Amino acid sequence: PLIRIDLTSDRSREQRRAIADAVHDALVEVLAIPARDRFQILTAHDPSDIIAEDAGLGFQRSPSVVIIHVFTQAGRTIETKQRVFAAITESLAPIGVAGSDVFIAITENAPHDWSFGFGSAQYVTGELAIP
Amino acid sequence: PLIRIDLTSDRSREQRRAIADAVHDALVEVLAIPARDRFQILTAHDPSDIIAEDAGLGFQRSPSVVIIHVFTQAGRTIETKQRVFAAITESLAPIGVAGSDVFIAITENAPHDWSFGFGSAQYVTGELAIP
Amino acid sequence: PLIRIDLTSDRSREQRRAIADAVHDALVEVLAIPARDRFQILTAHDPSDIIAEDAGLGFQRSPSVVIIHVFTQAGRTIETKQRVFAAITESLAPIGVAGSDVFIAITENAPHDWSFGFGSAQYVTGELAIP
Repeated sequence: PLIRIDLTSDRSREQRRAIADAVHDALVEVLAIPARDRFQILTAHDPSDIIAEDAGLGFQRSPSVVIIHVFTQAGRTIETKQRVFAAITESLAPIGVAGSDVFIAITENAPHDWSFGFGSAQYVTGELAIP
Repeated sequence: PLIRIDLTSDRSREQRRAIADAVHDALVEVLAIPARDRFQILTAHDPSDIIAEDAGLGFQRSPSVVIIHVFTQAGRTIETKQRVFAAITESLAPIGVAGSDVFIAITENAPHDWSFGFGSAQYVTGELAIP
Repeated sequence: PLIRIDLTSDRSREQRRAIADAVHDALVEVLAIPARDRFQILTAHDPSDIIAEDAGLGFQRSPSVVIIHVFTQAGRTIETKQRVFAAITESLAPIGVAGSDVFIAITENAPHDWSFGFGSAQYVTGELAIP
């Protein structure tokens, strides 16, 4: 999967990386993707750049919001996606990301939509097994 | 929805925030999403980092391009999306964004692809009503 | 299509633009999109904020990795996609981007999910021909 993590620049580089490590660990755990199937872009913004409210649920966030956008191939069940959300959020609690400050979106594609390098589509050639 | 607003560094931080306000207000008017259903990421670039032409339409854009990428649930009609493009673009005119300088893309997902916080999928559980 | 290119800050201004040119020429050559159907967002990161391993394929990348995320309407075949992955990489090679350092993902939507400007949906209105 390709994960876009848009967060706040007031978090240290170390915590920033720990967020990335904790997002990956959870995906490996739930999805059971290869350990090295790690593809992440970290973008740190002034808190003014991330506007994230509640959808009228009834809670407020701190300025240190973490948006995690998960780009992954189709096929995962509703319940597996529920486990993703829950596992990401719990991994991020000890590292200083509150449950209220987490927002996750999934966008799907197919296996033939990926090139890991060398101008090759590895799932299509079967060099890389499809999950 | 989650909105990635990619704009340019010459635009005042004040104007950017107003751009982001107009887009949200446009979405709430047309899509009738909850008023606090606000999830935006602003990325200001050196204008040379954004390259947007006309697809051979026959018009020129200023360097100050504003690309809005809307990530929303499937199910909005063709006609509603047109209404969304139009309303976003009229909102931006009085703020300082010319009609030529707006570009909008929609990418679709499902209600089970969202988490608003706390490790929960709110459209799935019933915490939040599906719009 | 809208392209998001995420690369590292140590690449010069000229190389970023040449990376952006090489990617576009690739899509024109293979997809036969209009020459001016060019919509690219470049974001530069500290090599630390881009994490791209190998998925267990068995290779190493340099810190100077380039992630190209293609947003294009559905309809292109698997083979044309394979051919795009190939084209992009072969074009980036003389520009100083190695095969090992290129990662590509495609995400699709529909013709009616695009506004190229003026609050208008050009594929819908017949103004721009469906490729």
